[PDB]
Amino acid sequence: TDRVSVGNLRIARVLYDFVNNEALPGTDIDPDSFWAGVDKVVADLTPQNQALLNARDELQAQIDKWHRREPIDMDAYRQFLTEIGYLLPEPDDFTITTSGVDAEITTTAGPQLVVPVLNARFALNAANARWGSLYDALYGTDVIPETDGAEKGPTYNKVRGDKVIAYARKFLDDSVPLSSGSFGDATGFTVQDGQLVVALPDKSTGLANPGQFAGYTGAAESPTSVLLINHGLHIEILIDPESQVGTTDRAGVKDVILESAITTIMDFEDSVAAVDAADKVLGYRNWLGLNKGDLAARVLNRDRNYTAPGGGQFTLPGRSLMFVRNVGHLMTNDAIVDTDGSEVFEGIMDALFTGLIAIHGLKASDPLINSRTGSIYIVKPKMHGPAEVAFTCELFSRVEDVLGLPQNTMKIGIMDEERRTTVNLKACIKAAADRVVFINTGFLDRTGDEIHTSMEAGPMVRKGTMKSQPWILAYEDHNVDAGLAAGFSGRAQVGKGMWTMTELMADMVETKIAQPRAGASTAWVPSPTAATLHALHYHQVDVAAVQQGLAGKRRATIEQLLTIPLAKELAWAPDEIREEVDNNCQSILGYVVRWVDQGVGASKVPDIHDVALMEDRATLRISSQLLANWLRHGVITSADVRASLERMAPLVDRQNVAYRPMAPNFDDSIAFLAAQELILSGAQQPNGYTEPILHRRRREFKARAAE
Ligand SMILES: O=C(O)/C(O)=C/C(=O)c1cccc(O)c1
Ligand SMILES: [Mg+2]
Ligand code: NI
Repeated sequence: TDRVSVGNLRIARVLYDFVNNEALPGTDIDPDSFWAGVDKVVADLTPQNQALLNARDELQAQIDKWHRREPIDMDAYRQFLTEIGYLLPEPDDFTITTSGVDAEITTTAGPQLVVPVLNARFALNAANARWGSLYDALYGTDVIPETDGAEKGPTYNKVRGDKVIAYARKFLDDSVPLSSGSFGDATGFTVQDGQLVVALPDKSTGLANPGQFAGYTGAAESPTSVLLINHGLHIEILIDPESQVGTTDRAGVKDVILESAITTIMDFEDSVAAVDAADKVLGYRNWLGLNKGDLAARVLNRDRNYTAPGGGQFTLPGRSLMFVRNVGHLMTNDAIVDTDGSEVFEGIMDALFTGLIAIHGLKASDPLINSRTGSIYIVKPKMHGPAEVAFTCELFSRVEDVLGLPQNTMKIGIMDEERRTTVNLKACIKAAADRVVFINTGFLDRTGDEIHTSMEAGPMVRKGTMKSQPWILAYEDHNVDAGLAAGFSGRAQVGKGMWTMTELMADMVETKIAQPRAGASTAWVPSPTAATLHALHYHQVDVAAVQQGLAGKRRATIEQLLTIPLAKELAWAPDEIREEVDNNCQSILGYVVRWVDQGVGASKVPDIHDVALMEDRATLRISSQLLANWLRHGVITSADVRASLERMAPLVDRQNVAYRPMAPNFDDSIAFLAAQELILSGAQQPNGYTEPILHRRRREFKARAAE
C-alpha cells in the first residue's frame, strides 16, 4: 500500500488525500503543521497507550493465578484486588465543572440513538430522528397488536389506524391534560388571547397546565399545528382535515409528532467494521458530511419554525445533537504505520481525525449544524479505570493544541462498561471532571468483561441469567449514585443501555420505562422508530424529580459490585446446556459471517427462539466469552462446540443475499474459522475483546477476495 512520509509516519495515501482535500479545507488549520502535530502526538503518546494495555494483561494474569490458587471469600478477594492496585481509593466528594455544554445534554432527558457511521442513510435518518411520527411508530410495529381486525397489510387498515389514534389521544391525556375532558372527544383547536383552547362537544376547555402550551403554526384561530411541551420534550399535533387520516379524525388530526432522539451517537466502534484506511475514510467522510451539512443520499433537516403563544416567531432544533463514538485504547490500524512497520494506535487517530472533522459542525453549513455552545462530543468506550481516563484527557488536550481549539473543547462521554471502571467509577469521573458530559452503563461490554475477568474462577450462569445477577443490579445503581453525587443533575447525562430486540416494540414500551424510573436522563435505542416509542417513557417519568429523590443514596456496596456470577453446582440438564451452546453459536455465526464477508458490523440476527436481535461486537463479546468459560471448565467439550457450530452454520447460510455459504466446507470459510477462533481462543483474547480476531479475519478475507 502506497504511503506518504510525514516524520516517522507512513500515511496511507487514501487517508492522506482525504484529510488534505476534504477534511482540512475550511478549518484554517495549515496542513503541513497538522500532520506535524499528528506525528508529534503519536510519538509522545504511544508509549503510555501501550503501557496501559500491558497493565491490563498484567492485572488479569494476577487475578487468573489467584482464582487458580472454596466458596469465594470476599474479604480476601477485596484485599488482593486493592493490593495489586486494581481496586483504588475512592476520592473525596466533588462536582464536575464541564462547561459550554448544550441543553440537550445538560438538561433534557430523552432517548439517545446509536447508529453506525459507515451507513450514510442510517446516519442521515438518525440525525433527522430528533422529530418522529408517533402514528408511524404505532401503526408500523407491534405496540398496536394485530388481533382480529387490526392486522397490517398491503393497504391502509382503518381499524388499526383508529387504535393508533386512540392510543395517541390517551398519551395526550396522560402528558398534557385538559382542564376538563379528554383529547379523545376534542373537535378542534384554536389560540385565543395567547392560550390554547380545545373544543369539546358540550363545553370548551383549556390546559390543566397552560404552561404546557409552547406554540403553533398557521393562523391562531385554526392553526395547522399546536405545539406542546412536557418534561422538556415537545409534542406537536398536526392538524389537517384534508388528509386521509385527518378526514376520519374527530378533530382533523393528521399525526402526533414526538421530539424523540434528542442526541445521536455516530458510531466508529462496535457497530461498524473498519479494518484499514479505505474503511476509516468511508466513516470519516460520512462524519464530515454530517458536520458540513451536505451529507445526502434525502438530506439533513433544517430547524423548525413556530409561532409563540403571544404571536412572535421562534425556532426549535430540527436535528439530533451529534456525539461521535471513537474506538478505545486497544486496537491499532495500518492506515498509519511508522518506519518499522508498526501500526499506529487507532484511538489516537480517531481523536485527531474525528476531532478535526468536528470543527465543521461548530460553523455555518453549506447555519451552524451542531453545538451552538462550541463543544465537540466524543464517546470514549472500553476504558479500564481512572488512569486510562486521564490518558484520554491528555490525548484530547494534545489534539486540541494540534487543531487550534480552546482547551476542553473536546468533551468525553464516559462508557462504564469495564469492571475496573465500575469499581473505580468515582475516580474515573473525577479524572475527567472538566470534560465529562455523560456516564453510561454499557452493560453488554460490562457483561463480557465480567466473564473474562473471572474466567478462571468457574462456570458462569447462562447468558440469559446475567440480566438479574446481583453484580449487574449493583452496577446499574452504583453508576447512578456516582453520577448524581458528582453533580450530574443539570450538568451531564446519566445514561443506560441498549434495547436489542428490534421488532419487540410492545415489549420495549412496557419494560424499558425502568431506565428513567431508575434516574437515567437518557438511554440507548437502535432506530428512529424506537427513539419515538422510547420518548413516551420520558413523558410518563419525571426524571428530574426521580433524580432529586435519589440524591445522597449509596445503594450498592463494593461487595455487591464484586459478586462474581458463578453458576451453582450442577444447575443444568443436558438439554439446557445444549440450548445455550446452540444459541450462542448461532448468534456468533450470524454476526461474524456478515462482519468478515461483507464488512457489516451491526446485524439483525434471529436467535434460537427466532427473536430478532441487533448484534454488535459487545453481544459477540458475551457469547464468545461465555462458551470459552464453559469450555474452560468442562461444562462442554470441544466436540460439542464444533458440533454446534457445524449444526448452526447451515441455518445461518439459509437465513441469508449476494452472500457466500459457510457449509459444507467449513475449513474453507474464513467467516467460519473466525467464529471458531473467537470461542476456542476466547480465554486468550485481552479482556475477551473480539476486535483482534475480527480485524485479522476481515483483512484476510479482503486479501483473498483480491487474488
Ligand atoms: O452495551 C454496550 O457495551 C454498548 O456499547 C452497546 C452498543 O454499542 C450497541 C450498539 C448497537 C447495537 C447493540 O446491540 C449494541
Ligand atoms: Mg459497549
Ligand atoms: Ni410531570
